[PDB]
Parts: sequence; structure tokens; C-alpha cells
Amino acid sequence: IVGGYTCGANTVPYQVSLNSGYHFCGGSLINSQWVVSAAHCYKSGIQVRLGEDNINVVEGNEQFISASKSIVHPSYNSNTLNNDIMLIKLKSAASLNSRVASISLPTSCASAGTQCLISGWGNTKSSGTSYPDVLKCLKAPILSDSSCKSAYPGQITSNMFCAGYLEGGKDSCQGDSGGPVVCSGKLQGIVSWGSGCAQKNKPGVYTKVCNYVSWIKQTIASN
Ligand SMILES: CNC(=O)[C@@H]1C[C@H](N2CCc3c(ncnc3OCCC3CC3)C2)CN1C(=O)c1ccc(CN)c(OC)c1
Ligand SMILES: [Ca+2]
Repeated sequence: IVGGYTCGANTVPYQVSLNSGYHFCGGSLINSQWVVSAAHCYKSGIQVRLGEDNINVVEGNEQFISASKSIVHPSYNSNTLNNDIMLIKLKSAASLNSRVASISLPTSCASAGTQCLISGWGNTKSSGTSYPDVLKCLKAPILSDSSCKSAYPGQITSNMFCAGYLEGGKDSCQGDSGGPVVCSGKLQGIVSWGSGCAQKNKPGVYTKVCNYVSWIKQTIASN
């Protein structure tokens, strides 16, 4: 997160860190045994880390649970990132508490101007690199689809939205992908891609979760 602020420990209790010996992606807890992340985060040997604040320190509220099954969206395209969403089932249920809590799925799609909370452990610099270890937060609005498509001609699909600031300075960045975009208590987005971080006219691009709620619910109910 570039241009954000320190969330505060366990203030984003649905935020997870996906760890394969190191933090590689964010995710969102959606019930005790399932996490939503980006399909581009798919890999073997995932451990889901819940209840984290500083990812380099065991502070006493963490739960570490291995993934048992990963389900990449049936239509995910790795060349274009269309349908950039995946479900991860945990080997055992997380114990739900004040520090480890699920986030609601949308019941409808959110609009341009809706304010959201984006969070993650990614790079905090727009030029060069610095990783914060504690969770960072950013308040950002959803941008109109026309400004998103104009910023990224030929690359934005009906399954994506832009959020952030066209003037630059505030954005998600390397190591935030897979993590949450939450608006009025609903997981509307997944951190997906962009061109650089916090550059003018290059806002972050996010998977449009509302289009996937039917698939998420059906997949969870059958697995
Ligand atoms: C260490 N983790 C990372 O670096 C991940 C990998 C992810 N990338 C996306 C493109 C892509 C991937 N995997 C196959 N193909 C990819 O792109 C192919 C081209 C299609 C049009 C996207 C995976 C971008 N990452 C971010 O954390 C990130 C988050 C937010 C922003 C917004 N400023 C950002 O901006 C550059 C980057
Ligand atoms: Ca921690």
C-alpha cells in the first residue's frame, strides 16, 4: 500500500496472509473454512495465516492453517487476468473470534464514488521498494468504468473495476494482490493488477467480486 496508514493490530480481522515460506499474497476470510483470493496467487503449499498484524512477529492472536483445496475460477485467463478469483478451503476450520472474522459477500454491485478500504502487506514506495511488515490500509473510491477503460485501453473487462486516485500518490502495490477491497461491509474487490503503483492515470485494477457471488456460494456448498 502506497500512501496509506498503519491499520492498527487486528482492525481488519478478515485480512489473511498467504504464506509459502514467506508472504506472497493477501486474501479474505469468507467463512470459517474458506478464503477468497486472486487466481494469479495460485500455487502449491499454501499456508493461510489469520489474525496477523506484523507478519514477521508472532504476537499471540494468529492461526496458521494449511490449504487443503484450491479452486481457481473456471474461466480464469492468466494472460489477461479476466476472472482473477480463486477459493481456498482450509484443512481445518478457523476459530472465529474478534481478531479472526469473516467478511460478507456483496448482494449487489457497488458504484463509482463508493468509498472502500483496501489493505495489505505490500510495497509502500511508488519508486523503489520498502515492505512494512505491519498491515497497511487505504481509503479509496471506486472509479467510473469509463475512466478505468480510458486509463487502461484494451485491458479492462466487465469483471474488473478501478479504484483509487487518478492524480497518483495512493494505491495498492506489489504484495497486496489477492487482498480485500471492502465497501460498506461487503467484499466488493480483490486486489488484482495495475501499471506501476500510485502513478498518475494508472489506478489499481480489482476483480469485481459481485459478479462471482453465485459461483462462490455454489462452490462452497458443494465442497
Ligand atoms: C509480489 N506480488 C505482486 O507483485 C503481485 C502480482 C500481480 N500481478 C498482476 C499482473 C499479472 C500477474 N500474473 C499474471 N499476469 C499478470 O498480468 C498479465 C497482464 C494482465 C493485464 C493484467 C500478477 C501484481 N501484484 C501486486 O501485488 C500488485 C497489486 C496492486 C497493484 C496496483 N498498483 C499492482 O500494480 C503493479 C501490483
Ligand atoms: Ca502477527
